[PDB]
Amino acid sequence: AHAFWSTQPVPQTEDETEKIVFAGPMDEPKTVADIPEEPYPIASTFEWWTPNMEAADDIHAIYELLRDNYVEDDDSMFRFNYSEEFLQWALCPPNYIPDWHVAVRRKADKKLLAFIAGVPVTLRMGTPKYMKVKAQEKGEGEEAAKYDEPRHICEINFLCVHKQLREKRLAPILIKEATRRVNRTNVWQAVYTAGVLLPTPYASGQYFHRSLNPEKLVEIRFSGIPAQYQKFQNPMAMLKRNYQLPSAPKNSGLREMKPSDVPQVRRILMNYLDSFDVGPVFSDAEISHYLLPRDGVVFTYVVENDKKVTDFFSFYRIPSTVIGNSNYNLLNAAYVHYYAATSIPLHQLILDLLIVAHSRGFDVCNMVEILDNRSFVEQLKFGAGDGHLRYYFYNWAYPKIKPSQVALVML
Ligand SMILES: CCCCCCCCCCCCCC(=O)SCCNC(=O)CCNC(=O)[C@H](O)C(C)(C)COP(=O)(O)OP(=O)(O)OC[C@H]1O[C@@H](n2cnc3c(N)ncnc32)[C@H](O)[C@@H]1OP(=O)(O)O
Ligand SMILES: CN1CCC(CCCCc2ccc(S(=O)(=O)Nc3c(N4CCCC4)ccc4ncccc34)cc2)CC1
Repeated sequence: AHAFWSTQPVPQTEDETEKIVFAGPMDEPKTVADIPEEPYPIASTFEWWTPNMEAADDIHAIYELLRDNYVEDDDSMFRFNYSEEFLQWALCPPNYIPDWHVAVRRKADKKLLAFIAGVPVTLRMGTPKYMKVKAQEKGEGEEAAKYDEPRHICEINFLCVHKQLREKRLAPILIKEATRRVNRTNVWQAVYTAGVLLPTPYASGQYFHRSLNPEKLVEIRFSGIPAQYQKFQNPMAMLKRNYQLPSAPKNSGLREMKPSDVPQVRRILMNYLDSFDVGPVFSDAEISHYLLPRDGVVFTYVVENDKKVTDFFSFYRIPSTVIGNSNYNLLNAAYVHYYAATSIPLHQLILDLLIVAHSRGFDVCNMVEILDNRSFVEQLKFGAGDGHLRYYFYNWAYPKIKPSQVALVML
């Protein structure tokens, strides 16, 4: 039983999803005027709050809530510690809607107790290529293609209820109130990811990580150990030797991205992302926002040959609190973001990402097996983690697809 999810416009079982052939809406069509004007009722001790993401103190409140109460892994070894600067970046992209950031505070003392964030995204989410094929053989092309145009929808992230308030059914109210504010803007679909299984993903992929600072990494789980390394003499030396990387990028032509690279980066990224079934469409302002280097937050490099950008990669920083281990309390992780390769194999481009991250002091590089991320796992010594990222739509029927048909990176 899902007392909440059974009431929502999502496919209810894997079986139902396995039946889906064309992209399209689940719900009755509705209009903005059908949607309540007033926020969803909540207990009189609580209030709704729309944080001002331009206010340092509002970003700090969100930061603290997530630092202490956001996502942990299954064994509670790590909890994400998104930084304030990271939050301001992720929550405030071009044309963001301040009303879509939704918080619940205790009225008496203004303690933040819960948060959910929506940002706008323009997403391709029409019927996948493999079904557009079944549709032709069968004579139904126009129907299969009806929703091919990129849609301006909502991307949901940072859902978080304070640990003191867990299992009190607060998450459904947050989700209902966000849905109301997005629908009041004449938006009827959302996309979201989670590490938990809910009804019902259209895709799921494993996490993969690449050790950059193995001495620290093995210590968090906790020398001896790894099992396979004990079996010889200088095991720490063998671990360091296995994961060592060059001090400097190998690709001549590599350099940090600059504002004048925006058009070229936009073009080579959009030609690449277009090949996938689900993927975002970015304007120049969105490329500038999500890809231009920002200290501590997002790191982007291009390969430039004869003043032409031919390849690029990006990664962003999310440190995690290390939970029990006393010595090291933060793990500095670099996450593979968007990239495009036209002049060199993908593994050669991403080796430079690992070199740069390592040189900048990151301990590990992490990613999900979306995009073409599988194509460099073995050669660059990534290993599968224990997590799986599931992709979801709200109010959108969508066939099941492989994660290598997904091009949307969620922060
Ligand atoms: C058109 C616009 C639409 C916009 C909205 C689109 C939908 C957006 C949907 C949100 C996408 C978020 C994307 C991310 O940010 S995924 C990251 C989510 N955050 C965390 O994991 C942080 C740590 N955990 C918590 O803060 C809480 O445990 C949360 C908040 C997750 C649950 O709070 P709590 O543990 O106190 O439980 P409750 O008693 O209040 O509520 C229980 C109900 O909640 C359902 N539940 C549990 N986990 C999730 C989850 N990750 N997504 C959606 N639903 C979830 C659960 O199945 C149950 O429903 P049902 O089984 O009874 O039916
Ligand atoms: C948009 N948005 C929504 C929330 C979604 C939930 C997170 C998915 C769960 C989820 C994410 C990732 C993993 S993991 O297998 O990579 N383990 C973790 C690692 N590594 C493990 C060993 C090397 C470093 C390092 C740091 C971590 N920090 C926190 C949690 C796990 C972490 C395991 C589980 C993530 C993305």
